[PDB]
Amino acid sequence: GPVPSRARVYTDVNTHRPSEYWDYESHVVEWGNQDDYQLVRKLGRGKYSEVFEAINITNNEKVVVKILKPVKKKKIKREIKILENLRGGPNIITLADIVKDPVSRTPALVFEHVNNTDFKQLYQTLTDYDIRFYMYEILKALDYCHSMGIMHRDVKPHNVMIDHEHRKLRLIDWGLAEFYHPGQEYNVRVASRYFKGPELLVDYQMYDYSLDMWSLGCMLASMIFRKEPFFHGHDNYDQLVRIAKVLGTEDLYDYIDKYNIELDPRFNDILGRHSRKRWERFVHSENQHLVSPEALDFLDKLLRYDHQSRLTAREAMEHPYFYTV
Repeated sequence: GPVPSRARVYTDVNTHRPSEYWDYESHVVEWGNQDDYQLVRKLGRGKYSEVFEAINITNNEKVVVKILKPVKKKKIKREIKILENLRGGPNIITLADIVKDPVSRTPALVFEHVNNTDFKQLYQTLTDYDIRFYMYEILKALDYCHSMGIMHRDVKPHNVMIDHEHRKLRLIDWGLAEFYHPGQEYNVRVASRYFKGPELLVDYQMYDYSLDMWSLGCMLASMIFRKEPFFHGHDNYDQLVRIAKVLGTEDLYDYIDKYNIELDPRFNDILGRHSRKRWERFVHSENQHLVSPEALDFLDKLLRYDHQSRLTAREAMEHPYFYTV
């Protein structure tokens, strides 16, 4: 069978905590009354959620309300517990209340207000310093949630709210997040296609916090190179091919041999043979003001097939790329 793996950092943080911390199924949710809130406008729509801007009528404060389509109770309980545990953490969205509609009884999570500058409008005005600053802000959130024994598992631009005017970053949508247990096999059907780490695409279940570091590297590559998404797969199998076209097929075979991963037969005719590309190739006139030797060295240390070889969030925070922040 496949070779077992464990996180290089915060490996046993959950093992040493009481069951109440990670045992979300046994968590007692106290569902409040939705009447304290009035819906104002739609902010976004997810697979099983709808997000609204709302007003708390008891204090005239704007809030964000996430209305959940209750397809699985275990998933709702998991998200709430994680949110509760992370509550107050740096750059983590803040759970304010848990409410249900007195009539439809549809579950809803109430968050402290979060503003978001449009990504296209931000993309054009971003400087090398802004990328470093915001990347450091996301690392604070990731090092914290990893230190709290949690993996986000859905790191992507749409889950990173940035209010550029106030220089505020919030990591949102903890609905796919999970508690890390050393040696636990996880479902690989997580994260958005473009941000899926090689471990998910090769069906290697014993992954850890390093999955979030791959996702972060994808966002950084798209930001510094002005190429959204950086790895543009058309399906989950093609996603691995788009990674292989940049990282090469040699290091992919070394990764699958190291962990004794059995590659699905669907890869045989599509992988091909690809050389490892130099990061400098993606540099052009339109993106050179965001690229530097430090940025490329940092990216090279995040975007590695081997999840064990990737920088941890704490190691990433000590990289020369962040000396100016």
